Amino acid sequence: TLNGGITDMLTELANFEKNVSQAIHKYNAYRKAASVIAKYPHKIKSGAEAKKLPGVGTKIAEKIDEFLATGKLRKLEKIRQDDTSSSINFLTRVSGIGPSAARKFVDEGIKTLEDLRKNEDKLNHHQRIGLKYFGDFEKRIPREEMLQMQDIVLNEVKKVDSEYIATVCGSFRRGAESSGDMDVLLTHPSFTSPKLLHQVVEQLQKVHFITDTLSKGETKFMGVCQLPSEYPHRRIDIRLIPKDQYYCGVLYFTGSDIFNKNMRAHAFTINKYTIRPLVTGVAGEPLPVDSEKDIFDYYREPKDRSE
DNA sequence: CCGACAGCGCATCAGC
DNA sequence: GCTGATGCGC
DNA sequence: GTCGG
Ligand SMILES: O=c1ccn([C@H]2C[C@H](O)[C@@H](COP(=O)(O)NP(=O)(O)OP(=O)(O)O)O2)c(=O)[nH]1
Ligand SMILES: [Cl-]
Ligand SMILES: [Cl-]
Ligand SMILES: [Mg+2]
Ligand code: NA
Ligand code: NA
Repeated sequence: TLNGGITDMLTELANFEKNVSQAIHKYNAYRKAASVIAKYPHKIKSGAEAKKLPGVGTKIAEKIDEFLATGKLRKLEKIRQDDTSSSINFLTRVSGIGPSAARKFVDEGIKTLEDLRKNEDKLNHHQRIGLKYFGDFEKRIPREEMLQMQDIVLNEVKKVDSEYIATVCGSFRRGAESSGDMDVLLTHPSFTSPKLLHQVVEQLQKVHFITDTLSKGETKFMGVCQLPSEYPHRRIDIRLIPKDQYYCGVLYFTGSDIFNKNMRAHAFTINKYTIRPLVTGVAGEPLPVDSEKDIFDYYREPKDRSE
């Protein structure tokens, strides 16, 4: 909020690079710069000042100078009024429509949500669902609803087989007051490093909790769910992970992104699967893990895992 | 100067 | 029909 | 776009 003008500018630049220019690394550069500035506890008076922050270089410092002196960015104002670029950028807000699809659509005169509605045959299954729940997917989920959603998931999972273990991770596990989606990690003692995932998904569809499917395989389900009453439709992912790699998965999918990076950087090598020792760099076999604390013993409650 | 910049499952396409 | 590449979300 | 070897 203290430098919201600058961070919004950088975020807008970020999106354009990712969505229109298809330059993912420049997207991430702008985001990294936006993040380090948003955490900066002073009102920025110059680009030179911001330049001192890691992730802010010459080009962004120059842009900040323009923004501070004029209250805007010339090229950013031009991009906003550009029909092609703004349409491409907007279409990517539809889940399933990335930079490639967005560009192709705009190339053939398809630029709006209404245009998408008139051209259903040109959309794949995922994109049709993204279109259908466009507004709902951009809503956040209050913790109270997440709790009700957790109630349903844990209940139905245990009814299928009481030996399943299910954990809602992500921001919810970190105790966030709101969440963007629901991330569920699933395991079963019969699965280590059968159709375990299918049976869970089917039961959730049976009680009319899961309403649509974006993608589904033996280890990962991505779909849509809805609380009964009208509640917005929500995004839910369910991952089946081997029992012996469960808690590494729980750690990884709990977050936050900043905490995860800082944890393995201050670590051994830690990925989503295992933790293995490193010698000349030759990684050994995975270490035995039966809890989150074991990783730390090689502690931070989820409540404080922002960094 | 110049390469890194995370890594994975699934859906779908390109090539054969 | 197949294998591998690409797009996509996250 | 920025960083760092
Ligand atoms: O690009 C990504 C994003 C997330 N992840 C993992 C790490 C993260 O902790 C986990 C949860 O992703 P969310 O984007 O769902 N993080 P959070 O769930 O904590 O934010 P929200 O409440 O917005 O989902 O998925 C990746 O591996 N790659
Ligand atoms: Cl790039
Ligand atoms: Cl591994
Ligand atoms: Mg989440
Ligand atoms: Na800097
Ligand atoms: Na999209």
